[PDB]
This record gives sequence, C-alpha cells and structure tokens, in this order.
Amino acid sequence: DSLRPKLSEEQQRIIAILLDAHHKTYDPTYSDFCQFRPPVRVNDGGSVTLELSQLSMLPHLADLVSYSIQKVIGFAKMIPGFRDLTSEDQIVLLKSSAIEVIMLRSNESFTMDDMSWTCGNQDYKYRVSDVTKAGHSLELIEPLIKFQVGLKKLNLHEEEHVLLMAICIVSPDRPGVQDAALIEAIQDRLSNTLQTYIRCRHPPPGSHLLYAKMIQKLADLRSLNEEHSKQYRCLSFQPECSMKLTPLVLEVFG
Ligand SMILES: C=C1/C(=C\C=C2/CCC[C@]3(C)[C@@H]([C@H](C)/C=C4\CC[C@](CC)(C(=O)OC)C4=O)CC[C@@H]23)C[C@@H](O)[C@H](OCCCO)[C@@H]1O
Repeated sequence: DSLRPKLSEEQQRIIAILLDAHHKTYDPTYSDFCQFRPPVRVNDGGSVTLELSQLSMLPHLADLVSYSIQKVIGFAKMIPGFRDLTSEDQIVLLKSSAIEVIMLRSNESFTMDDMSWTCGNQDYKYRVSDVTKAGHSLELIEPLIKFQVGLKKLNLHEEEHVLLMAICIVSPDRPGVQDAALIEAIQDRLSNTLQTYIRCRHPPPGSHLLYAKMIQKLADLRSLNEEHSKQYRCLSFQPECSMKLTPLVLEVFG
C-alpha cells in the first residue's frame, strides 16, 4: 500500500513560507529577554498563600507570554490562507489558540537535560518552581512538562513543527468561528501538506503513525488550554494582578 506522493509545487512553497515565518518570529538567541521586567525568584520552598501574596515571577513571565503572543500573531498572519479569513475569525482563532501555540513553540527552549526551558543564562532558565512563583499549580504544570517531553520525543523536523503550529491556529472547531468551512479548507491544505511531508521525508517509515501522535498532541493542548484558563481566572482575582500582566494578556486570556 503506502503511497508516498511527492510534495507538490504548492506544498513546497507552503513549507518554505512557514519555515520563513518561524525564523522571523522565533529568535533562538532570546536576545529580547533583557527588556522584560526582571525575573524575581524569592524563596517559595513551600505555598499558595505566599505565591499569591508575591506573584514574584508573574511580571517577567507575563511579559514573556505577552511578547510571545505578539510573535504568534505575526506568525499566524504569514500562514498561507490566514489573510483570506475575515479579521473577526482571525482574532477568534488567535485568542483561542495563543496559549496552545505558546506551549508548542516553547518546546524549542525546553530541554530534557534538566526538564527546564533554557532561554540562556540562569536568569532566563525557567523551571517548575519558577512557574509556581507565577501563581500556577501542579495540575497545569505537571501535564505541561509531560506534554513537553512527549513532544521532544517525536523528534519533529522543523517543517513538522511549524505545520503543527499552523494547524493548531487554523482550527474550524473553535468556539465562535463564523466561517468554519473556510478555516477547515485551509487546515486541510495544511494537514495534507504535513501528511505528505511525513510520508516523503521520514525514516523508517512504517511509522507513518507520527501523524496520529502529532494530532493527539493537538488534543492534549485543548486540556492544557482549559486548565490554564481556569488558573488564569483564579489568578485574576488577586488584587493588583493586572499591574503584573499586560493589556494584551488581559484581553487574550480575559
Ligand atoms: C513562552 C516561551 C518560552 C517558554 C515558555 C514557558 C516557560 C515558562 C512558563 C510558561 C509561560 C507556561 C505557563 C503555564 C503559562 C503562563 C505562566 C504565566 C503566564 C502569564 C500570562 C500566566 O498566565 O500566569 C498567570 C502564562 O500564561 C506555558 C509555557 C511556559 C520561551 C521561548 O521558547 C519562547 O519565547 C521565546 C520568544 C521567541 O519568539 C516561548 O514563546
């Protein structure tokens, strides 16, 4: 069986555009981080009460996510098809995918050496303990780390990694999308590119199964999203929380 058709002219171009959007929107040197509000790591050895009293890492991480949303918006805008949607649908998709794409894209800094996101330094190394000092609990953090490892062990080529993010953003089943049929047309073009790319480029491959595993990651992302969203909502009850955020974070996760 096992047909392995060549990438079409168009699929090739779609992949080139995606790699190029990603290279322009993902700086692997983390050179902008010194501009974020500074990481503050005060001893939290415990403790929800202290956590919430301090939120010591929230300004730095909020700026990091905020900056990251901005990069995601730009990335989305260079997805072939994205511009063809109404601006209303573009935004519905951006807001409901943003934290998910952040979790995907963050995989590039995540490292299995010590199960951190290493954006350089030790100032810009983020661990479980740093994410609890932003107010999150282990109900989100532990599956997030599991997802990050799960995803590292797919050993995605960068083509797959950027198609996956593109497919994540352009989902016809998001609440409040007006032209589900268009969005789906676009996702299918993107999915067919990924299915085709995998069959072409991936060794062995009796393990065409990578596609199933990639698709399952998108489903893990919905659970992480809803969990992050529960926790964000509880955090926004913390008086002065909003100082610690940014207007964009407030709109997107609000
Ligand atoms: C964000 C990125 C990076 C690390 C991501 C991380 C590490 C820190 C905690 C985060 C952010 C999680 C955490 C559960 C989510 C949080 C914590 C606090 C924040 C603030 C809004 C929150 O809600 O707290 C209440 C939030 O959503 C979700 C993803 C986590 C570095 C780099 O690879 C990229 O960045 C590199 C730029 C290159 O383009 C990428 O874009």
